[PDB]
Amino acid sequence: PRGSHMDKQYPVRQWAHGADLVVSQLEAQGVRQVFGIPGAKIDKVFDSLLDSSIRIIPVRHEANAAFMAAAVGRITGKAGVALVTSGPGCSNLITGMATANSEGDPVVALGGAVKRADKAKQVHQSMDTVAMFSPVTKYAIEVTAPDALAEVVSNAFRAAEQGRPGSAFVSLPQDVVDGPVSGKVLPASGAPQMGAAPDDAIDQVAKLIAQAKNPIFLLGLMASQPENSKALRRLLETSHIPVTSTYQAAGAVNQDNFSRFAGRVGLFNNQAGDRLLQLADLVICIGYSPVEYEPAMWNSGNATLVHIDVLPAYEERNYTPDVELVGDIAGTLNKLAQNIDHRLVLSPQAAEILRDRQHQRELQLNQFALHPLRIVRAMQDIVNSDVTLTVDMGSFHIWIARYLYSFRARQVMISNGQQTMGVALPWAIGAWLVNPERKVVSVSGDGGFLQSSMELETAVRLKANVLHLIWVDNGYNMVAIQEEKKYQRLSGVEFGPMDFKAYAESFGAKGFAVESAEALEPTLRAAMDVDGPAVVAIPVDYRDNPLLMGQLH
Amino acid sequence: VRQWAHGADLVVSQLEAQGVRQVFGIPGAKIDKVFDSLLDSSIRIIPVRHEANAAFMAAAVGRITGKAGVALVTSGPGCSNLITGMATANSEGDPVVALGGAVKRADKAKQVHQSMDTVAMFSPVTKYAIEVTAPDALAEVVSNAFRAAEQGRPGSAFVSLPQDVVDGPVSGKVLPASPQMGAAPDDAIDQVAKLIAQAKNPIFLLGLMASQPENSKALRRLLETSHIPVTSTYQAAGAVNQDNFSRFAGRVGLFNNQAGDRLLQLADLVICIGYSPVEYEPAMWNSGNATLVHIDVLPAYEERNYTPDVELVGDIAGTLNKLAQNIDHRLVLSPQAAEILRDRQHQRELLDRRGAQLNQFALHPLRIVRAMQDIVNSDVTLTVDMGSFHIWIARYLYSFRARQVMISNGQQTMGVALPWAIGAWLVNPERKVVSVSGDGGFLQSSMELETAVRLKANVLHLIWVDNGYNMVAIQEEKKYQRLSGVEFGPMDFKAYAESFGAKGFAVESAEALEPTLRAAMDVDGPAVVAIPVDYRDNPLLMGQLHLS
Amino acid sequence: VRQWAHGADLVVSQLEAQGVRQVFGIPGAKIDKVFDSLLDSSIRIIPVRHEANAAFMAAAVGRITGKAGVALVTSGPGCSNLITGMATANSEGDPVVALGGAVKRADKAKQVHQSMDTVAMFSPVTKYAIEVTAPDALAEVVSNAFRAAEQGRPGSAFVSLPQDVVDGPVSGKVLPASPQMGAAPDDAIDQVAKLIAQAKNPIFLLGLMASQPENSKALRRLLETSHIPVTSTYQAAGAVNQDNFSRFAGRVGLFNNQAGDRLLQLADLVICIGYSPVEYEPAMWNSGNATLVHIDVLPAYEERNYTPDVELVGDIAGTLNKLAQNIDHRLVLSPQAAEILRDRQHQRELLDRRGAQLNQFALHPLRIVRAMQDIVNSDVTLTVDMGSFHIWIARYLYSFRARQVMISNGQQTMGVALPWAIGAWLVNPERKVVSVSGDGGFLQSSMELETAVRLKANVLHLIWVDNGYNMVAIQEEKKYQRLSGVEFGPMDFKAYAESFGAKGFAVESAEALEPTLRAAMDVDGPAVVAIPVDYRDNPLLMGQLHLS
Ligand SMILES: Cc1ncc(C[n+]2c(/C(O)=C(\F)P(=O)(O)O)sc(CCOP(=O)(O)OP(=O)(O)O)c2C)c(N)n1
Ligand SMILES: Cc1ncc(C[n+]2c(/C(O)=C(\F)P(=O)(O)O)sc(CCOP(=O)(O)OP(=O)(O)O)c2C)c(N)n1
Ligand SMILES: Cc1ncc(C[n+]2c(/C(O)=C(\F)P(=O)(O)O)sc(CCOP(=O)(O)OP(=O)(O)O)c2C)c(N)n1
Ligand SMILES: [Mg+2]
Ligand SMILES: [Mg+2]
Ligand SMILES: [Mg+2]
Ligand SMILES: [Mg+2]
Ligand SMILES: [Mg+2]
Ligand SMILES: [Mg+2]
Ligand SMILES: [Mg+2]
Ligand SMILES: [Mg+2]
Repeated sequence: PRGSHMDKQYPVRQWAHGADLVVSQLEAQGVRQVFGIPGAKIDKVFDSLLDSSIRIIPVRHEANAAFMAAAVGRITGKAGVALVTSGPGCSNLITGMATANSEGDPVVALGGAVKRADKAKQVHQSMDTVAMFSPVTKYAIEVTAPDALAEVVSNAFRAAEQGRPGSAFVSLPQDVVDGPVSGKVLPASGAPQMGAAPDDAIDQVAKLIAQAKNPIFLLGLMASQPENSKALRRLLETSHIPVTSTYQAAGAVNQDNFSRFAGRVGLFNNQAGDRLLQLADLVICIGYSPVEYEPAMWNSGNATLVHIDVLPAYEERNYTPDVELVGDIAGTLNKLAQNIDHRLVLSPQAAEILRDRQHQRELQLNQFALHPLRIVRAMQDIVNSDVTLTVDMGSFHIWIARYLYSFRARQVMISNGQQTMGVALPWAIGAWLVNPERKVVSVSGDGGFLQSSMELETAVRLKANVLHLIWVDNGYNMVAIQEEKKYQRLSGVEFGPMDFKAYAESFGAKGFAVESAEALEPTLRAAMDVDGPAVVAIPVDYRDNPLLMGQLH
Repeated sequence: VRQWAHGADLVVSQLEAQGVRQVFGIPGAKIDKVFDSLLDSSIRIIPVRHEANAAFMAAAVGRITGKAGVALVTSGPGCSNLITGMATANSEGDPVVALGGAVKRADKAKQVHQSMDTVAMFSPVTKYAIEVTAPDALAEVVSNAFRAAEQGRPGSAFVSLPQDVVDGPVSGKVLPASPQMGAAPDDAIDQVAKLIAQAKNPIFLLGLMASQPENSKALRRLLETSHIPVTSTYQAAGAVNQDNFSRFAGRVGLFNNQAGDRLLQLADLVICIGYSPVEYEPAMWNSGNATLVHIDVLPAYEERNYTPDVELVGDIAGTLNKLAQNIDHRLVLSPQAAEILRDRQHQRELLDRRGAQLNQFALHPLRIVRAMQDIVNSDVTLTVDMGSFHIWIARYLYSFRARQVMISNGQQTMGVALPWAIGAWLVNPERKVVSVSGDGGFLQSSMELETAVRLKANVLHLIWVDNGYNMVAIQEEKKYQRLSGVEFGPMDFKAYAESFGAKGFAVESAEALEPTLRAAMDVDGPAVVAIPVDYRDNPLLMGQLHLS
Repeated sequence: VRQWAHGADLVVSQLEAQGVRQVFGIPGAKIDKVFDSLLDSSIRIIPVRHEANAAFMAAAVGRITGKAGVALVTSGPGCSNLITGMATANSEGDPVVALGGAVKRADKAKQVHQSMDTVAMFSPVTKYAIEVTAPDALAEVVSNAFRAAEQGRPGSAFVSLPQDVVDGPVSGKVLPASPQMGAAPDDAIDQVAKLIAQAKNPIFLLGLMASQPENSKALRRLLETSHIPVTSTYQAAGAVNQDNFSRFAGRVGLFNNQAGDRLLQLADLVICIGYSPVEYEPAMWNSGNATLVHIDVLPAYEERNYTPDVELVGDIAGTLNKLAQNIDHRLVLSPQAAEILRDRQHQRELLDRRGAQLNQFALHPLRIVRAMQDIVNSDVTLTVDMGSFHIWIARYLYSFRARQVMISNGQQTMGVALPWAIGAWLVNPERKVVSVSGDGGFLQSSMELETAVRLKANVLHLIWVDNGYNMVAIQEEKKYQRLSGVEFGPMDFKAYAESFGAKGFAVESAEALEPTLRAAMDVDGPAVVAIPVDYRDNPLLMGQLHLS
């Protein structure tokens, strides 16, 4: 019995400090570590964590605690935890929480607050944090009653992890966590046993599949979750309907495990996925929400639209599902699969599109600074199926995204709707903490790098096996391209150079700087063999970038 | 897709697609184009006398049909006058869509008069609140309001319509009405079926969604197959009654001596159907010693005292049907369970107070309750306002044999009865509707008597007249032994009702009660009856309530 | 500092310190302790029949006394029923303090029924909205509400009072009533005095604060010394009238042929007093070719069409007195200025329509306006609701010789007239108050007739009866040439009023209008007169309005 008052594993207790109950609750959630920075208003929670199995990981900027937490969330499926103090401690999380929420990464931030009695006073540091976090979280609440302490924390994890996952924020007044409380821990409740979409609705879609000549699956976030993996593969092998994924579902299906994969859609306007979508007469969306890929960019409207997710569709001018299958995805796809009478025979246009994609991929640039394509090829060599890849935001993101089919990484964190900079390095540290035995490669620009570079100290301190690569152009290039194209002049996109090798070494990490085109691969190969934090500076010639951005939406 | 001349045209066409039969409200310049467009549609315009009542009437339509009732008002005070109505609908789970006018998009930046931030005002009391700032999204936003209102656990939705958007041209199409989820997994149902078999004191706790029309047959199938006892929240008051099910333990929420609470505390297995903790605080009934099963259209809203061991989200009707098909045997009632229900029978026999015609003038509450039971049969809808009478009716709710009873009122809003009845009557005009309120609540919505007369609505409104706010006075009496701001003057309610062109009645004798009510029932149209009441016995009734 | 037994005691003591004479509202359990505590105070309890009207009555008290009127309601619907009232008070600059009950502090976290986020709901329509979460801050928060409401440009304030805070004990003291700023700098005043001397077409634009009682004498001193022409917003409608000042150019805001607008466009110097752009959109009058001077208690709320060349913030009364002392000479009117005012005189002579007794039945609007002017003298307060009659009265506002006129209504809220009058009467009971509304607006607040009868309030309410929402119908007629949702049924308003125990009247003849009104005036207590009106001539009047 979960709600029992006589459970030995989860006893009702007269807690000395609210903080103790909080930490006990976190343990029940299966939290392995917490990221953040302490302060007086929250120090008791940090203190209570000393008496628990949960590991404390001090970061150097709170924003990065949110980033690290998201990486943990995306991989484990259990919410990563950020822990900060009140005022600037909380407000420094807001971008991170927005980044986590938009990508569907489960994150729970516990933020300190002034005492309840000091909230009404015009005192400093009494931010309405709940109001500030609400627009960028699924869940935002302040614990005003000590009795609700365990309840609110449990609800935060539930909001973050269940449904379409997202970030959750909890404000903890100082007097509440320091003062005594009566209550018990709430055991963690898994995903609710939800039903498949209605049978009459499933057979209705099955009929459309048979009568369709260019069907295609559009995969969204929820399609990439583990509990849907087996059901998804079963449906694809039974139907052989082609597939294309959003970047939030980039890892849901690979070309190696499915022949009729049409790549990822979201950035480029000339992907096999897009052509098939425009060509489509029937599009079945799985685990997809319009935010992942604007329907205005791919939905011609000429195709019948089917919606399959754990939530109902949020209808809009370019997204009005003709059929709506709401319920457990795995159960829906399983039922749907049992009603596939025959495998799809591809249309000549459909088959040609997939043929063009493979052939193009099956394809010597000693120019200095390094050509982007040279750097991408070098990255592919060192990043294998035992290596996790994290990608920051910038022009390099587009280059890597363009050749994402040829990367053979275990997992790739690249999806970034908010287009937040500085995410790569913290993502890698978070990813490494989940799988320390494996290596993680992070890549950013010089701009994004310096926004989160302070966590290099955290990496050295953790002995994190992370290799960070920097595409150095000494400017904000992805912005400059747009300015050049629109105004034929630049504004505020140029800055000075740095000795990134010596910079990395001042942290106690291994530094590298590619001073020649021929030294690219040897340097990366060497930096990989380092058992610990390493940074590589890679000068890049972005002169060809305007050609690449023309392939975008 | 069509090139619409006015946004208002697209709005009305969308409403038509939603199956809207009528709209309630009051026009203004900022929204008059929508009113104008309704002239060219099958949709009926029903002018009210106060916007708050448009929301109330809309809720009544929503609760019955399951399709959102529609309120239509102008900007500024037109919108702000809806807020109490919208909050009442939302808390009761009544689907309502309010379309509210707004100043032109260009005048929102100027900060001119009548430019309320209505969306901010409506957000705390609605599922959905939005302003249409892009004409292209006009049809999308309206459809989304109906979906938000009608789907999941239903609620109220608000849409702000700038004048220039509804007046100006727009390109777009109507969105066909669409939600329908499948029953729970077989592996989940067999898991619950196993718990029922191994359980010795099972009990169903019925919440809002268990009372929906689409779940009635499936619910009856499960009760007849399992014979597990039942207790309901007041939001599910009409899901099961004492007369149609033998092991009914009454409704829980108000009284401290209900069979349902005793059975819940006794339970070793509690299956909640369509229930959310907000309907009845788990701190009052959940001992935690029982296995807790959750069946609803949404995942459970977990609380410190509500952590379900099993969680079934999906179609309720399909889930309950399947569950019934896997019940191996009917429940054999435990001695303690049977004793509790036996005690309830004796309790029901004691509350009836066999014989003892109460001769008191002013009329004794129980006398009025008995008189109401006589006139309200299975072909009559009953709507109940808020006050002391609410407690009396709620207590003898087991003995009412009404078609439908609208009484659930978490916000405890007064003045809801009459507008509810007008809304309820409009759904089934051929039938009679009885509304009952106090003198306080009556005058807060009495302006709709003219609307009832205009509609020839077959509504009989009863007034418990004490010339005061009694339900407050009693609480003051027990706490302070003195009254403050609970007394006001008398009125000639007969002439008052007749000034509207409705039939007026006044009970001037205890023996004249039933003849008057019967006479008022035989009126084919609006009729009002004033009933003087002696609330001196109320402290005896309030003692049966939860200290709270 | 004292150890209070109940927070409610401290609240009432604070109210006493604020000089509150009465409170309007309706009690409930969550707030009944404050009602109870008012029994032990000099403060009078005035139960209303709908909370919205408590806010309206409170505003009337505020506008007159300058001290905030007080509304007192319970939680949930008690609070949400105030929102329209509070928005109306705030937009008109009426000081109002609403004390609203709330659930216990412990039940706010549980998310239980009746736990509205009232502060979020009231914020968009108040100067000040706060919930008392710390009992120590109880007296501080109440005082701050009054200060927010009364100081600066006045407005409405809301305070949420959790049940346990007002019921539980508290330690604290009362805060004495405190704001008073000094006149503008001498160097600033001499600067303006210089501009007036060098100007050839100066004009005063009077806004809200110019109409406050404390500024009356100082304003009159400045006008008699300068003889600069004057035009007022409707919020300053009663600051100066045509009868008491020769160079009055009427009120600007509604009509497209006012002397004020012409003089403003002609102006080479515009001195705004107590004015904010919200009162009258600068896009309608500010050509920009004139030097602009700003005199108010706050810095100017600058806008694209309102960037004052000179800015005087401070005590208005002291500023205007000093300014007058530095006017070297009276204005010699320009030929264009004199022509405009001459045109206004001919206009006033044309609107009067010399002779021509209008014999029409139903009664012609101008006939009713003439009849109202006869009965409303300088000892009578006039309150005006919203509708077509509002336009008629507003147009002939120059010919009204009333003590005070409450007509300004930016939100254009209906049903304000009667509650305003009850509130106004309570400040000066020995005097008569006349309220006028339409049949639509009447029934939205008609429930307070019982309250008027209970108070023996000497109020005469007039109803322009057309059995419809006429002001909307006209706009529909011009735009669509057809009507929608603007028609409803008739009523016997005489018997309706009499059912309250008030005096009822019905004008059944054009010749019987004045005798009836005179008879109703002679009634010492509540009286209602129904006046059938022929609005067929209205399109002629609406043509005099700004296209808008
Ligand atoms: C926190 C922040 N600030 C600015 C930006 C702008 N930005 C990018 C972006 O998202 C856009 F420009 P858009 O509005 O078009 O979506 S990408 C980017 C990276 C440039 O610096 P870098 O890291 O050195 O990368 P490269 O020089 O190799 O291109 C910036 C600054 C943002 N995303 N986030
Ligand atoms: C809009 C509004 N205002 C006030 C009330 C307070 N009230 C009742 C109520 O809900 C409580 F007292 P609480 O939440 O604290 O339990 S019930 C009621 C009705 C009294 O007037 P009446 O209609 O004549 O009923 P009786 O005299 O026959 O008892 C009031 C005013 C509220 N609920 N809503
Ligand atoms: C709470 C409420 N509801 C509706 C209205 C609309 N209305 C008027 C109004 O303000 C406009 F039309 P707008 O802002 O667009 O100019 S005036 C009015 C009164 C009509 O009914 P009545 O009282 O009988 O007056 P007459 O028939 O004599 O003209 C209405 C309903 C509103 N202001 N407030
Ligand atoms: Mg949010
Ligand atoms: Mg760069
Ligand atoms: Mg229903
Ligand atoms: Mg909301
Ligand atoms: Mg009563
Ligand atoms: Mg004043
Ligand atoms: Mg505000
Ligand atoms: Mg009218």
